[PDB]
Amino acid sequence: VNSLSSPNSLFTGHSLEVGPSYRLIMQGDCNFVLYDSGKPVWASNTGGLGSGCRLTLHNNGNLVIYDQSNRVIWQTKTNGKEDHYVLVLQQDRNVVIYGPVVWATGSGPA
Amino acid sequence: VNSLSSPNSLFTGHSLEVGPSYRLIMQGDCNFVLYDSGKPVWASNTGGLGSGCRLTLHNNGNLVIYDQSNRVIWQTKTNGKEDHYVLVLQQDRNVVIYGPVVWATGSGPA
Ligand SMILES: OC[C@H]1O[C@H](O[C@@H]2[C@H](O)[C@@H](O)O[C@H](CO)[C@H]2O)[C@@H](O)[C@@H](O)[C@@H]1O
Ligand SMILES: OC[C@H]1O[C@H](O[C@@H]2[C@H](O)[C@@H](O)O[C@H](CO)[C@H]2O)[C@@H](O)[C@@H](O)[C@@H]1O
Repeated sequence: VNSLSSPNSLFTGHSLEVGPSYRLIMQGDCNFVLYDSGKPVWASNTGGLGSGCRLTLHNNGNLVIYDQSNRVIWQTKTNGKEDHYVLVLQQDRNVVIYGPVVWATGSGPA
Repeated sequence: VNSLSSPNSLFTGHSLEVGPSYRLIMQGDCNFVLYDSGKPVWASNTGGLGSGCRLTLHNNGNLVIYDQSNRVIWQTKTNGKEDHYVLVLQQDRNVVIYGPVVWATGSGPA
């Protein structure tokens, strides 16, 4: 999967991936990093600032990293209209937050 | 991959997938269908209306299916602000168009 929809989280050790070289991972050392064939090309630069951290995209568009103590250690500060948003690791290697909802099939949640 | 970012297209026979059971495919018979473990649960209902068809998400948020003759055979008619949008097959099985851009790492296009 290469997307994370609000208000869900990407937990410790989990990643968004776009084969065969792109991996955006919420690391166990709290750093949120994008690797291109093993080389880090973007990151929140929060390594060592915690453990058991998670990445959460909120229903207002704000992206945040919480540590084990459930505290904020990094955020995009993009507080907009209450709706639904999505974070996407794209095939062009860009990582983007899109929203609000424009249209939906309604085939889910199911 | 389970997303399509504007202004790109999903060409004939190609799909967005969220393992292990969700498959959203632009079929060779021009129908755009979402299958859950082989069972169709949503579709544009455009089968038989063309061949060599493609699904395109525009930079204004409109989602369209063009036939081989490059004509419109189905669309969401969601014409909004000029920016960038994304179509996503979610793990909760919903298919959603999100936009405009809220934030981006700028790690792409690369
Ligand atoms: O509409 C797109 C939206 O659908 C699902 O969210 C639900 C809808 O917003 C609506 O049915 O209200 C529900 C809460 O009562 C809400 O969960 C999800 O698939 C969501 O991700 C999607 O953006
Ligand atoms: O900003 C998010 C956006 O980035 C990339 O699109 C580019 C930007 O809009 C900006 O750099 O202008 C470019 C055209 O001059 C445009 O391509 C893509 O990654 C896009 O999908 C993403 O939404």
